[PDB]
Amino acid sequence: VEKVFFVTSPIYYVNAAPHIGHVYSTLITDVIGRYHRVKGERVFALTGTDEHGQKVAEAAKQKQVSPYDFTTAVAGEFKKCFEQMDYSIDYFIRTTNEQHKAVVKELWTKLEQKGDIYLGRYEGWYSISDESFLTPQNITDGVDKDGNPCKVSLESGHVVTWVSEENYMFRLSAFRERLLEWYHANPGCIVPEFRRREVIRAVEKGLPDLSVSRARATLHNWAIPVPGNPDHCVYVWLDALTNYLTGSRLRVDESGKEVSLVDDFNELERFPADVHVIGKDILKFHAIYWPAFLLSAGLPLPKKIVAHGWWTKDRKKISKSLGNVFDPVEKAEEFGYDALKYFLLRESGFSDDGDYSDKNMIARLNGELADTLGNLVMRCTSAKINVNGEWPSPAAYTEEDESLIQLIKDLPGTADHYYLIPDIQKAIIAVFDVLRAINAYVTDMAPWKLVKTDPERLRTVLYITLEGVRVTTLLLSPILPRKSVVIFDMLGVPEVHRKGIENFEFGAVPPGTRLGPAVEGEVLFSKRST
Ligand code: MET
Repeated sequence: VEKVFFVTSPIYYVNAAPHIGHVYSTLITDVIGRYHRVKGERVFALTGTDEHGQKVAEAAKQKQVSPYDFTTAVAGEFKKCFEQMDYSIDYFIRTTNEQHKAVVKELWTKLEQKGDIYLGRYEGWYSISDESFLTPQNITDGVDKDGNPCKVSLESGHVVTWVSEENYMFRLSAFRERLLEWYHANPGCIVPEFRRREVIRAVEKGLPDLSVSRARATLHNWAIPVPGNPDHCVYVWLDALTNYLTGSRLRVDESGKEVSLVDDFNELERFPADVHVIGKDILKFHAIYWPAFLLSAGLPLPKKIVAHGWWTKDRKKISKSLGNVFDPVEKAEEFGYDALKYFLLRESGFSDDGDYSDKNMIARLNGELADTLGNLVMRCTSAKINVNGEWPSPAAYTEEDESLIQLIKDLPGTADHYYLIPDIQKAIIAVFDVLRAINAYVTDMAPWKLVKTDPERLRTVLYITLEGVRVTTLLLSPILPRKSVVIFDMLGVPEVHRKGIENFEFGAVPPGTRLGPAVEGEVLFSKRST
C-alpha cells in the first residue's frame, strides 16, 4: 500500500501555556515526518490542541474570561511556540473547529448504529486533570490545594472526585478479545516493548464499559452535544481522539488553513496513522479505547503507537511553582535550535525519563556536535587539506579504506530500521558511531601531512571523508534540519542529492563537484565554556 505516511502528535490541553513535554512530543512527530520526506515519501504530520472539557473550561473560569477567548489565546501560544521551534508540521488542528465537530458526530452515530452505545451509569472516581476514569485500585490518599485530606490519582497525583451520573456508555468490555487478537497479530504496534506488555496485561484482566458522555452541566456546556440528546456532551477523550480521523480528512491550503472536509478518509489516503506519537501518560486512550472505537465503527487501525517518558531538570520535577523551569525556546536561543533538538533526541530513549542539565547539554554540544561532526566537516572542506576546493577522484582503496566505506554503505539500512521502529535515539547513535570512525580514519591518515607527501593518496582519503560526511549528514537531516543544509552548502552538494533513497548510496555525488564558498569566520557548532 502506497499512501501518505501519516504521523501525529497528541493534541494538547489548553489549560496552560505550552511547555517542554508538548515541544518534545511534537518534535518526535516532526522528526519522523521529516525522515520520511527525505526518503521521498508523501507525508502528513499533524499536531494541535484539545480545547473542550471540564479541565479546560475550569481553567478559563479561574482566569475569569470566556472559554472561546481563553482557548483561542492559549492555542495561539501553542502555534507561536511551534512556529518558533521550526518544525515542518503540515497542519495544526483545534477541537473547536466546526469540521471536527461534524466528524465527531458522524463517529458517535456510527458507534450508536453499530449497537455499541447504551444509556447507563458511571458511579466511580474521576480525575478532572487527566479527564480519566479510575478504579479504586488506582487512587490513594493525599492533600488538596488547601492542604486538606483528599483522594488523588496513583497515575498522576492529581485530585480525584467521585462522579455519579447517568451517561451514555461504550461497550468496551465487548472488545477485549479483538484487542488481544490485534496486539498479538501486530507485535510491533506498541513501542517500546514493555509498554506493549503493560497494555496486554491490562486488557487480559478484563475491561469495563466506558462512559462516553457526561451531563452538560458538569462540563459547563463546553463540549460537543451528543447527537439527538442535548442534555449530554460527548466525552472529551472521544472528541479528542477523533482529531486523528478529522485530520486525515481535511484539505489544507498553502498557508496551513483548512478549506474543506472530505466525506471519506480514502480520498486523502492518510488514514489510519502510521505512527501516533504519545507520552506514556495517555497510553490507555490510544492503545485500548481508540482501537476499540475504530473496530466498532469499522475503521482501520493505526500501525504504530510510540509512547515516550517524562523529562526532569537537574534530576528534579519541572514546575513554575517550584524553583525549576525549563524553557525550550530560551535554551534554543542560548545553545541553538538543532543542537537542543539533538540533545532532547539523543539524551533519552522512549523507555526512559530523560534529564536535562546545562552541564550535560554542553558536553554533548562540545563532544558530539562540535568535536565529532563540526571538526570533521571543517577538515574535509579546509583549504589547507582540500587545496582545490572540490570532491577529488579517488585512487585505489586499501583495506582500511574499504572497512570505512563498508560502514558508510551499511549505515542507511541500519538507520532506516531504527527510524521505522521508531527509536530515534538509536538512529542518532548509529550515525555518530560512523562519524567517530571517520574521525579515527582521518587521524590515522593525517591528510594534512599527505598534502606535501602523497597527493594521490590524499585524493582517496579526502573523497571517502567527504562522502562519509555527506551520508551521515543526510541521515541526521531530520534531527538537524537547518545545520544539515549549511553542511551540504559547504560541501557543495547539489539540491537533487539532498533527499531521496537514491542518495543513500555511497558515491552519489561525483568527483569534480565544487565545494561551496568559504566564509570569513564561519563555524558550524560554536563550543561553549564549562
Ligand atoms: C488524543 S490526544 C489528547 C491528549 C490530551 N489532551 C493531553 O494533553 O494529555
